[PDB]
Amino acid sequence: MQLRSVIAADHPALFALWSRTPGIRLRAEDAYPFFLAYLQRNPGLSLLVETEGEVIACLMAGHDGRRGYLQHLVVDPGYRGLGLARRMLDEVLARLAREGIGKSHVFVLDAAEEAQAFWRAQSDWERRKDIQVFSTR
Amino acid sequence: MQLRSVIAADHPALFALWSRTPGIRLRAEDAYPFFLAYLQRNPGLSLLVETEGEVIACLMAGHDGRRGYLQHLVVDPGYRGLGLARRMLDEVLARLAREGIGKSHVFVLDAAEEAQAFWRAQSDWERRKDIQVFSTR
Ligand SMILES: CC(=O)SCCNC(=O)CCNC(=O)[C@H](O)C(C)(C)COP(=O)(O)OP(=O)(O)OC[C@H]1O[C@@H](n2cnc3c(N)ncnc32)[C@H](O)[C@@H]1OP(=O)(O)O
Ligand SMILES: CC(=O)SCCNC(=O)CCNC(=O)[C@H](O)C(C)(C)COP(=O)(O)OP(=O)(O)OC[C@H]1O[C@@H](n2cnc3c(N)ncnc32)[C@H](O)[C@@H]1OP(=O)(O)O
Repeated sequence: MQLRSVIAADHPALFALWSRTPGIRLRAEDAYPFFLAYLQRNPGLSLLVETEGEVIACLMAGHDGRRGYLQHLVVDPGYRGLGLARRMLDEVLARLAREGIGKSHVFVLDAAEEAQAFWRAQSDWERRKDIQVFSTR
Repeated sequence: MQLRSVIAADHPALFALWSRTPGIRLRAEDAYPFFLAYLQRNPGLSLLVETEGEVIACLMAGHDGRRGYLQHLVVDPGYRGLGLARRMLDEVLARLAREGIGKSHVFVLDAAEEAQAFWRAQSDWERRKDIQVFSTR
């Protein structure tokens, strides 16, 4: 079970993982050119776990020079409950802290009941009830 | 009324503007080293307006390779209602779009009644009622 940085050549394996994971919504930004630019901008910040040449978990992460933003946290069903998500999260947050990023955010759809439950259970995170988000249309 | 890119040398003027503007909360990340690293990561994406050698308006912006994030939108009280915030917004969004960033976010405190009113009035933005935000503690 090798934890390592995601690189551009991982795109087919990660896109396949995302595609087969209920609860992960694929969008335009998940396609190769966006992935390539993301990794060039955020090198070493996104992580995956592989075993026997297969990718079994991932966490995409990056920052804007002020805050961290994490996306597409996945552990394959066969490898859940082993602490892999927590392992990736601890490592991403450490790397972000090295780069001067002391606060990070995740966005979770209200309709994603299982994801909400996961994030409410992480004691190092808090659901924000003090802010509104406005986004471009 | 000259609109231009913010550079590192603008820190004293911008910090002074932020400091004298009710509704702008100053934090650690507003100090010079964070500002310097932010501008290196996001060159030309933050803007200011100056007239007669004085900075009268600003908008800080950046991105993580996936989404845009804007903050510290300010127009000096003597120059409000002249479209300066809209001018900066249009230009930042255009520059973000050139960089492949098609969706941007702002976080606005629930208690910030005037800022909420401003953002609700921008027809190119929408208040999100479909997501929860979790942040590191
Ligand atoms: C990425 C976003 O911003 S939202 C999208 C989140 N991802 C998904 O919804 C994809 C589908 N789900 C998954 O891939 C997995 O269920 C994950 C990644 C959420 C969790 O994977 P796991 O292997 O359970 O995580 P891990 O074992 O590291 O969990 C850390 C702790 O969180 C807690 N936890 C995990 N899942 C849940 C849950 N659904 N509800 C409450 N608490 C949970 C557990 O206490 C766990 O400790 P453990 O190791 O003793 O079980
Ligand atoms: C940065 C964030 O994410 S939140 C923090 C926002 N910033 C602040 O609260 C700092 C204090 N406030 C300010 O500096 C200013 O009042 C600003 C920047 C919010 C607005 O400055 P203004 O000079 O009004 O900007 P501008 O004229 O470009 O406003 C655009 C339009 O928004 C609307 N608008 C502006 N302020 C408000 C308001 N308080 N309520 C409702 N609508 C408004 C108007 O329709 C205005 O039309 P106009 O372009 O014809 O003038």
